[PDB]
Amino acid sequence: HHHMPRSVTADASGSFLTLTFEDGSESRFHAIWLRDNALDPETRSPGNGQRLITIGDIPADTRISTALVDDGALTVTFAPEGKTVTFPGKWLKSNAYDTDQSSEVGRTSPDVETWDSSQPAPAFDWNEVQSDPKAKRDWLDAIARLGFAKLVNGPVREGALIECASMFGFVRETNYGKYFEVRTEVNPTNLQAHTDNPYRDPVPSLQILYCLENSAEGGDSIVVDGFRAAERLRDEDPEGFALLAGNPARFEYKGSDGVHLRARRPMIELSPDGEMIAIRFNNRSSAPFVDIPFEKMEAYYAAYRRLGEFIDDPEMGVSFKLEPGESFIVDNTRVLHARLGYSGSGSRWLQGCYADKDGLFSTLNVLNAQLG
Amino acid sequence: HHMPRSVTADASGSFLTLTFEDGSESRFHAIWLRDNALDPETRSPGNGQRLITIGDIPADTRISTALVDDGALTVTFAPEGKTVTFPGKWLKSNAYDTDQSSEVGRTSPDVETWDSSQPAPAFDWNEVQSDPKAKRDWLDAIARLGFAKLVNGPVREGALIECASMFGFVRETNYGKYFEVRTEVNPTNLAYTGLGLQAHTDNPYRDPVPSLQILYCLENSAEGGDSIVVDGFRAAERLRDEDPEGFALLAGNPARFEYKGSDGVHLRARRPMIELSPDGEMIAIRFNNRSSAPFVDIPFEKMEAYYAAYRRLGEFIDDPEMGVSFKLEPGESFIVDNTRVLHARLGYSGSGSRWLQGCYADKDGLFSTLNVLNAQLG
Ligand SMILES: C[N+](C)(C)CCP(=O)(O)O
Ligand SMILES: O=C(O)CCC(=O)C(=O)O
Ligand SMILES: [Fe+2]
Ligand SMILES: [Fe+2]
Repeated sequence: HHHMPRSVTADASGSFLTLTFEDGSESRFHAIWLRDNALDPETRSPGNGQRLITIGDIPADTRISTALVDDGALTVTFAPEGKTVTFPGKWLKSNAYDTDQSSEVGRTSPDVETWDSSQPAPAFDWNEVQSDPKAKRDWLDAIARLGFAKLVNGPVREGALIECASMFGFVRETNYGKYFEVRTEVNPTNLQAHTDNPYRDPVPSLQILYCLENSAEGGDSIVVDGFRAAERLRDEDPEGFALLAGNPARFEYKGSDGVHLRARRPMIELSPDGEMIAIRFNNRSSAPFVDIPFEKMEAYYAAYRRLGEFIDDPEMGVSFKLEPGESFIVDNTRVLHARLGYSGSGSRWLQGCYADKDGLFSTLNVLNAQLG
Repeated sequence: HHMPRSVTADASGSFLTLTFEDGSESRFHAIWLRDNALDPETRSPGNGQRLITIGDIPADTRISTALVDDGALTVTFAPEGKTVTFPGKWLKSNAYDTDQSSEVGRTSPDVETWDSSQPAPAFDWNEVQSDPKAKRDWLDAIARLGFAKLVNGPVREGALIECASMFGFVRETNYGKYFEVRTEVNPTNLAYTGLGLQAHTDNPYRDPVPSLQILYCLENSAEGGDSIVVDGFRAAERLRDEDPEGFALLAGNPARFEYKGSDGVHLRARRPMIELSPDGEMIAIRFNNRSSAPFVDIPFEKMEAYYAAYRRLGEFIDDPEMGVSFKLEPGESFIVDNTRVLHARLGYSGSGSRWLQGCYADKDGLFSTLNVLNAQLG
């Protein structure tokens, strides 16, 4: 009834129509938008959903000739083509644009929930996510909503992290390989939270860390929600937030290992309509900020410092241990990671790799369709 | 020019003003200079990585003294009592008090736009893999121009992967490590048909978008099947200059993209057709008629004007004077910066067969390979 069309009027111009639903709500649709979004077999390929026409193919003077609501659907005929198409009621309501578009600068998407140290680490079973699609769905949904999740009871096997990535997507291969070794000896001698690779564009969007061996005390993994840090800055200091979102920083890795990577991106990235979409924060690979005008540099640095203070706040960190066979994924466009200090001697062997979020969301979409 | 003549410090100690030998002035803040110190306690000698956090620098950091000497600036910071030296060349190269352009929709200084008046740049398969100069020049052409042909290559399946391996790494996707561009029954995508394709960037429904694409010819014996490339930055520039409001609509509102071409895949993205940096520099173009999804993020009162701007951009992209056209022969390929340069093909039919192979790679690898080659060759 929210989605059941009742009636329609076409404007005298034919430039738009106004659809009334059974609950009394109205939604206006332009002729050009309706024509471009026609769902019939000659606009959208039945076999693959690809649109068969370009914007150039649609006559510039396209108008609604006539329209009618009947049996839960809208019939519309366009001029000058003479093309008649029908739209289900549910589709029109779901794809409506005649609505109040939220414009709040720095807002998070409704699909994510921000967190601090009160958030327990989401934890899922390695075997369950492979054999139970509901478990797999919930695992990937946790990564989508919260930006991280643990996988426990996995195999103590080299390269197992690559198998984890392959459950939903594909590894971003780099000059270090499809995965890399993180070996640590801790002894008396003795042998900040960040996002990885802000000097890569596009940034690798997921990171996996997988434990094979751990005999050292302490050194718990920590995750910090970049969106929560940014939210706190926005609420306290909107001008400071605007500075970090409104000017690009520079990142560079120029090692002796034959990799020289640079990127020009802001530390807080917004969509053009103000939604917070990414965080880049890494002290080790920050490079000279050449793009910020002189008049803003002092205040930019003050805001940068303040963001760092929120990131350094121990009340923001979620900490956990990785036993052999355990791993975690972070959304590397949002959630920062680090570890706590070691409190005892021993050895550690982790493996690390990157994967991409587009594959994760596709797999999640496919699972939601299969389960719903 | 990069030789410092003299320096003054502000009363607060918050910045200094450096005057060079050509009369030019550049101001540098105390905090920015301290944060960019090049000494072994701020930057690693081994890899150049920064050894401090922003929190480690005292909040009241200020210039206690500054002097010019031997073509360099020596500065002491309070309260650390830390003295560092910056070469004049470094200060000039990394200056931010430069009156940076705020022209909305300007391109990066490192790119050069083009239309049909420039013939396609071409490089040789054997030369780029055997001569480091040729490799550098090839990769640098892709970096600057967003497009290059690689000719005289082998007529061998999977040769495009060897091409990718010359500079970087394959972005493997749902479509495969590489994909077969040929007519398929029950096609999952109109790329796999005999139909002509409007100029487009691949996978605007994928976030992150693949940043490079390789297209490699094995057979092209049918009538038609010509390749065309269009510089999306040139198209965007033309819209910017002709119609500022239209340009602003396409840069300032997200579009939607969606691919659901078979069971087992559902890719969606929410990104503008013209992506700008927050300071107005052009970053990326996303344009693909086949996978543009319903635009739900544009206010009702702006939708008609948005569509008019979209139409106009399409007219620039379809303009034959913007397209660089060629027909690939067996063993020839090209690479596009898939964030910038659009590609197209004319439909094909009749006697003959067409078989291209395609894959994605990433620019970060290309830039690293190029950067390393530039260090080694000069
Ligand atoms: C891999 N592919 C079928 C060539 C993609 C074409 P797009 O859907 O990106 O236009
Ligand atoms: O067939 C061609 O020349 C190009 C097809 C294409 O656009 C693609 O494979 O992405
Ligand atoms: Fe890391
Ligand atoms: Fe394509």
